[PDB]
Amino acid sequence: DKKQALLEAATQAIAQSGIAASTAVIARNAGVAEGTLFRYFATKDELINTLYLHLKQDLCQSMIMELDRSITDAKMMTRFIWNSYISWGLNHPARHRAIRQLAVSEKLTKETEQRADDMFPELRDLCHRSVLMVFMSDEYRAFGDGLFLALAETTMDFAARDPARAGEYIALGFEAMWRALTRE
Amino acid sequence: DKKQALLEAATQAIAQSGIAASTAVIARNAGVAEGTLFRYFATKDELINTLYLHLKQDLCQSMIMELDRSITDAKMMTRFIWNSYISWGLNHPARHRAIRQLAVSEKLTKETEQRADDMFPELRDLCHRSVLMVFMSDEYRAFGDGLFLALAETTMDFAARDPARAGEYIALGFEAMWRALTRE
Ligand SMILES: COc1ccc2cc3[n+](cc2c1OC)CCc1cc2c(cc1-3)OCO2
Ligand SMILES: COc1ccc2cc3[n+](cc2c1OC)CCc1cc2c(cc1-3)OCO2
Repeated sequence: DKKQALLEAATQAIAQSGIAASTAVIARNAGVAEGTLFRYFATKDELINTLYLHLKQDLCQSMIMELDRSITDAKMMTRFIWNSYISWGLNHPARHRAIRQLAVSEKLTKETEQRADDMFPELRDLCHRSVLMVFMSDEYRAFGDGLFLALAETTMDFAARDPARAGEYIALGFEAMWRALTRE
Repeated sequence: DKKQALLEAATQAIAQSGIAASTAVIARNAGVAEGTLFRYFATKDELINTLYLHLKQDLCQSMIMELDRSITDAKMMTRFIWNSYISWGLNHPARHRAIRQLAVSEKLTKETEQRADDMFPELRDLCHRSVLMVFMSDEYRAFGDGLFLALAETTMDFAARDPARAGEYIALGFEAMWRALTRE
């Protein structure tokens, strides 16, 4: 049961300090010895990769469970998914900060990236139809993700601070993201 | 001197933490007692607002010296301002970090903001022409700044980590920002 405590602790630490977060802090907060952290995860980077797959799985599971097959318009379907990402981040502030920091950390392996894209094949294919070509490229994909996550985190933040207008920020946010990242 | 020094530390501290940077840590990092801090600054708040004009000055002062003055195309001029914001951010990481948190802090007085519109009358009139009218409203102005900043900061992160492509990043950042916030 310690693995899960380590994951949850590293989720909290990274959400607060990014990938600079200390393994000693993560281990202690999970109620285990740093030496024990390292027996579950031979390297810090190994912890980073597993954590990312774990969080990505969670987020994906949540978007799949809200996915309405009746929606048939492509942009409308992209909006309902943005909404899900957003309410997911609203329900789990730490998980989203962590995921945002992990996703753009350059410490994710090729196989990790692959194994993550192949979790929700149809959601992956959807996004990829609308996304600007350069944001699909091996050189700039990582940056397109970065742009998407900065936009969703700001939307999350404004929604959380002033909930009376949450749905307005989420909607304005989606419309900003859609013009920024998608093709004509 | 301890007045400016109490602003250096302030910048660092807010760069590390956030608007909640301990007014107590800011003190020793000036070589003074905490009560000395509150002597220069009525409250924590006034310190926030005062530092914000301070960092805004330095940013805008860097941003004014690069102004060509004779450019017509609104997008083109925005592009130089954006280019300037990023350089200043890459050159002064701590400062950008503090200005960034203060801008969305919600603690800046309206008076403080009107002081900012008075520092760079070339941007206020520029936004008054290109920016979606929703993001100029009073309810959504701060959101629209929050989205510009997130997008600028992401472009900066990627530019700093990958200098070989800093120019592509900056260029992709500006165009995503411009589609997100401006008229069609
Ligand atoms: C959790 O990480 C995520 C999660 C969600 C993501 C969703 C998107 N991107 C990265 C992902 C990001 O990458 C890390 C990149 C570009 C993009 C364009 C889009 C879109 C969604 C996305 O909808 C319409 O156009
Ligand atoms: C803090 O200082 C800065 C730095 C520069 C800024 C430039 C802009 N904004 C905030 C400022 C930010 O603070 C809000 C907000 C919105 C905006 C829309 C735009 C734009 C520029 C800006 O060009 C086209 O559409």
